[PDB]
Amino acid sequence: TNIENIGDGAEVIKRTEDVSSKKWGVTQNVQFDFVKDKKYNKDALIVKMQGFINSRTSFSDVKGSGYELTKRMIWPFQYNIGLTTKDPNVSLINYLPKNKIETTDVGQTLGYNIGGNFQSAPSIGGNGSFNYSKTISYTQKSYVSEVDKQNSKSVKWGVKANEFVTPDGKKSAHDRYLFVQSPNGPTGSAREYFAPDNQLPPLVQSGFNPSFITTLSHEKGSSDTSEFEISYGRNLDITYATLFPRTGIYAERKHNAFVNRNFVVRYEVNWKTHEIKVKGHN
Ligand SMILES: [Cl-]
Ligand SMILES: [Cl-]
Repeated sequence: TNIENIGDGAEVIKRTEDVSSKKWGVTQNVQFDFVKDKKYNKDALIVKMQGFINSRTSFSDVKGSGYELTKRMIWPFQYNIGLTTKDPNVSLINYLPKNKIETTDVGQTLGYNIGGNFQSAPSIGGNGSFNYSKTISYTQKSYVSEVDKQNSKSVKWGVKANEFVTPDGKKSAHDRYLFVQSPNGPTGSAREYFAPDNQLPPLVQSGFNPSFITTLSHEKGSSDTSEFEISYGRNLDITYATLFPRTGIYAERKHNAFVNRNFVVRYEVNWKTHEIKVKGHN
């Protein structure tokens, strides 16, 4: 189940890697599909990036005197998915999502026909008019997807915090009092200073399950192997909630406190032997 006939003297060699990190709280479940097609004089690798990026959300006390009633909530303001390469021989010919998509569910399809013909569709609908297709699918309740950077050598997506449903209407990702609440007593736990799990969406509470694609073209001839990095990470904001007994709760946001905390894995493609292997990581 690692080689598939897609029509003609054309087939797809399916390879997959699974690299994880407890430090970064990330898991890369990538699928590297090589496109073998005599009628298309260029190597092509369809990389489908999946896995899990831990929200890394944490509620805790704040050490130091004068802060006994100041609690801290750390959460992911944005998830980061990206793939960059340096080898001159390689170029990114396509990527999904191609444009900014802000619906709760993201479902797109990358199609391929013999003769090097790729086309994308922002829907997982019909209708098998491709020799081979790969699809992305992920939910982002309260978040928005956008292509931060892109060129022939790299692509980088960002799943940003956008708007959240609250007991009292909507609230933006920049609202300083987002997720804060009085804990019903000064003896209340750190967690009680913030919104309960039922009001927190998956991307905040649990984490994010990425699902992205990007095809790489390669010039046949003394360009035997290429390397590229894949980043899965997040940008974290801090939300401090201080209880003034008998008064109320004072909150303050520290936006972009921990940016670019990413887990970068370096891979190598052996175009000739149609094979993949991990060179290293952080
Ligand atoms: Cl698929
Ligand atoms: Cl209050």
